[PDB]
Amino acid sequence: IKVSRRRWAVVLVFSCYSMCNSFQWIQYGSINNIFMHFYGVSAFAIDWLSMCYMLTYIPLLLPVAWLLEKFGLRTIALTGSALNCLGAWVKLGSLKPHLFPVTVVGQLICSVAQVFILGMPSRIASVWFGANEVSTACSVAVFGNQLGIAIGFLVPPVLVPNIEDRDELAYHISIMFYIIGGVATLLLILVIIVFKEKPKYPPSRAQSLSYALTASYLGSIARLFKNLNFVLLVITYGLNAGAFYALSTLLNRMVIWHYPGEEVNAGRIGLTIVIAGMLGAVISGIWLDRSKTYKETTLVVYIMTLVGMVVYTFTLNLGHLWVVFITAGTMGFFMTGYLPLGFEFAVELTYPESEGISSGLLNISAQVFGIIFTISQGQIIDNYGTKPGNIFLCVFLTLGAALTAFIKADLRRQKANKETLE
Ligand SMILES: C[N+](C)(C)CCO
Repeated sequence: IKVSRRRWAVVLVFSCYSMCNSFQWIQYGSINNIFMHFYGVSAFAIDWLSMCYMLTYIPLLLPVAWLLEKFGLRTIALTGSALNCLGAWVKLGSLKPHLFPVTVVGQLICSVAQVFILGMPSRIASVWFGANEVSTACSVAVFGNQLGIAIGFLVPPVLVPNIEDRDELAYHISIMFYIIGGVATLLLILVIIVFKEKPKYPPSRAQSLSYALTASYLGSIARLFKNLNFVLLVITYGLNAGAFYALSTLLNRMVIWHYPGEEVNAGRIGLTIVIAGMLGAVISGIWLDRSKTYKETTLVVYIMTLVGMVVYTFTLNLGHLWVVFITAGTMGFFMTGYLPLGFEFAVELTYPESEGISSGLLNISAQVFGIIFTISQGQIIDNYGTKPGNIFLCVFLTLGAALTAFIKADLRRQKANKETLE
């Protein structure tokens, strides 16, 4: 058993094109106010580009899990990157006001690329890393996806100003499409040369035993719903992660609703939410490494998310840009930091079930509730304004906060750990 230098190269290249793919998810959402003008469509149409990532994940996750089990790690890496690259190049042919379905086709291809991407941050961690480095590698791969949202918020409004000239607008969006298409192609070329089917030597004793050994997905998902505590977590995780998806997808229509212009700052706020959550996730992760208070920390963070969501809901109105930056970062510290926290707490209640099944069902719950939230809050924003849409998120987070309080600390991994110790 030996570890290899290439393990980091695989992580960064995956994290780079996972960042690239998550760039394309919010690519339209981060500059939603302008893509409305370019294609001449209503708001609900553009969020579907971010929502088609969410709608496609639900039915195709199980077939993609089947593909990974047969064709291995590398083919999913190539297929995810190639579809991300192909979807990026397709968007070049959509640079006209009358070619909106073309970018939908391209975004669907990128959305079909996501199921090959979000499923294997933890999968790469087990294949390439030793036991102590799995949690470090898994975080970096996941934070790469989050960094894509942050970079996908900051960059697109810098490249594309708000201009009503259709032809100059087509010119700037082309540059973003060219860079993202160029970056995806470069990453695809990198994926071809650095990704390998298997390491040279097994990286850990756990991985070596897996290779030496070598239940089903249908059986695992069936037994998981027996655990009431896990069922409660899935509903609450979807209530929180789905709220973040709706908040980030609709962030343009609310920040620019009260602040005309300020597309570049609205991207920074989106970056601030994601970046603060990245800092908040690390703090919570290290805190759990010493305290192991998985239930108490999760409930406090969920409550702090509710207070963070409530405070941002009522501070968005006064019109002070800096206070919106502070509370969005304060909310993101807990709301975005909960996203990796929920996966860690899910393994607590589901050990020894594999992380893939637990993360996948939480991912489905995030997609399902995100779509419900995005559609509903989108209709609430149009019909009743931005604050009721945010309060609508607060109500479900209040329900999520109350529901998490009834979750019992059935930390079966902790029981298993102390059983091995004694
Ligand atoms: C998971 N993302 C936020 C990257 C897209 C929605 O599924």
